[PDB]
Amino acid sequence: PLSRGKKWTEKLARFQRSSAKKKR
Repeated sequence: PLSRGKKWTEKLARFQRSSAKKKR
């Protein structure tokens, strides 16, 4: 589950946007 450190995803949840909203 969090053996990944998704707390980081928070940053991508904010930066991954680059592709997170490929059709926004």
